[PDB]
Amino acid sequence: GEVASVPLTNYLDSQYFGKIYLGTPPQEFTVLFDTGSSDFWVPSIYCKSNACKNHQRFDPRKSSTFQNLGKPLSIHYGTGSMQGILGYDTVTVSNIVDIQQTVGLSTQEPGDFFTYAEFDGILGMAYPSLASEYSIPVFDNMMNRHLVAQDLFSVYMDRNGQESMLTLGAIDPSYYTGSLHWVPVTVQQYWQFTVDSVTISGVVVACEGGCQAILDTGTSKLVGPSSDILNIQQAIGATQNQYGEFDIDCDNLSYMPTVVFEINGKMYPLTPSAYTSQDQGFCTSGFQSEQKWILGDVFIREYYSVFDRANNLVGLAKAI
Repeated sequence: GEVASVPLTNYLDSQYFGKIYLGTPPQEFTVLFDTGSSDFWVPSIYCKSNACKNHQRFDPRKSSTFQNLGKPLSIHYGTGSMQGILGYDTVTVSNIVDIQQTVGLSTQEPGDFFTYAEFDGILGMAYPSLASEYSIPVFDNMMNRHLVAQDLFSVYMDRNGQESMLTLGAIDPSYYTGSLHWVPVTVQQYWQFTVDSVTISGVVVACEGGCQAILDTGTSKLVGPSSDILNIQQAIGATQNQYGEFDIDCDNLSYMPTVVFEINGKMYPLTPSAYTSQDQGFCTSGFQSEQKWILGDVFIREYYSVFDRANNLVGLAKAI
């Protein structure tokens, strides 16, 4: 039935958020479209935490379609925790109108994590297997009612960081170059699949063997097992800064190795410019350490990603 495009705005390569409207008449929120979770929630008026006061809060009093459902919601994103209550209301994402969509309305958001974040809420795009009890992921409702023309969505993130796009129910050949390589999903919870090897110059330095990796648009870095990451941090030239981090000499870029992920028989290199992030006069390393690899924005900025729920496939194509 439909195709929606949502322009994303980026809080400096760390979050990839967009506008959604909730309630009748609609109230506006900015949300993080999150392929590593499946729950949808926005702050409410019942939330008194400072983070809530520094953001948009849903006022059910002004919505003619709201309906409390009462069921609790606790989501523990390491970073910060969020407590709320489930309810129902209409959501609008571009032109696609998603009626009686369950949505979490925070009640407590303690801590600084959420205060300083640029989004108001999180909209979960992983499998229903991940979603909290009584919560129905937004794409699943869209799908279930033939609201999208195809049961796929597509992520374009711009490295030049200004025309980032989420496309619902469509693939756009103009944001990629070459062909799409379809990779099957091994475990349907996150968007998970099998990487064959991580090599530097024909030498395998991580994931010796095969390893599982998830495609998470809600993680900024490339995250891996710390043994494998440490070796990658030596290999590229990365040192630990006093702050507990890994820095790279910004003027050393030209000589640093390219890192290659071999996914289902194709190679997806990561150039130095691609895994090297520079803010102000200092440069930091893209790779971070936690068994499962998390291919964050570092990889998705380079590879236009299609998430296909009809077929349970990930499709990768080099980003433009």
